[PDB]
Amino acid sequence: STPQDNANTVHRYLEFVAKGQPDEIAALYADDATVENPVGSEVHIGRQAIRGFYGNLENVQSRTEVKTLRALGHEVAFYWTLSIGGMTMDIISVMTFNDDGRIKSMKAYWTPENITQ
Amino acid sequence: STPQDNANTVHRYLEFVAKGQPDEIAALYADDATVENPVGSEVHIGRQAIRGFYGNLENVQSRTEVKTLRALGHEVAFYWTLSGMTMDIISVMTFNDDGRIKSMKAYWTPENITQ
Ligand SMILES: O=[N+]([O-])c1ccc(O)cc1[N+](=O)[O-]
Ligand SMILES: O=[N+]([O-])c1ccc(O)cc1[N+](=O)[O-]
Repeated sequence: STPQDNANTVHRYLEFVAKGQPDEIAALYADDATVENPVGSEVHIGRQAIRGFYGNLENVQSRTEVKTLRALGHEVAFYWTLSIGGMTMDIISVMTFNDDGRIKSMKAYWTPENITQ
Repeated sequence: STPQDNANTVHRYLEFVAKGQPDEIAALYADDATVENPVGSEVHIGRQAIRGFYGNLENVQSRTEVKTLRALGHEVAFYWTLSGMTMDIISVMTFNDDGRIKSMKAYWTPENITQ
């Protein structure tokens, strides 16, 4: 996939997050993808584990905003906000992508000190 | 190493960059570290190659400023500016058990350069 494709995929990830659609999120990930959210916690491996992880977003209506996004090589680094309610999280994320454009890995860098309001 | 010590290493690195100290930069990296700057370009592998990469900073004076830094596990993600021009960069470093930098990746393009 191209960097443009991967940027597009990030935008659809953020769409499905904002809509509370874990099935649509999980479908963006590769069968053997990894999710580390937050970085430092035990990695979730494979689509089944990833779908379970995202299950709590079911039927949650949130908003997202991309502050900056850099799609380079097979990777996308993006700095973005997630607003639920409420509370606004300030997140640095990195995703990497397989040859078929599905997400191979995601890492999210934030703590409660990046949550406001 | 602890996240607090890795955060410290990032601060040391950014000052060695600001001051133009490539040998001191190289010393912060592990002997088999990797540098990918920018992401998408050929990786620089091993401290000797990394020292050569940074060689253009020798005695070059710049300014660096951290916007936000998150030290988590054995990683640090940081959003920062390098300054004429100013570059806003997203960087990720990972660290070995002994606190040396195992890997660095820098995410920026000329679109992130403003007057
Ligand atoms: O912690 N979080 O809420 C979070 C952080 C980064 C993400 O890519 C997604 C989520 N989420 O599950 O909504
Ligand atoms: O733009 N650059 O060359 C750059 C980007 C990220 C860095 O951590 C350091 C440098 N530098 O040594 O100047």
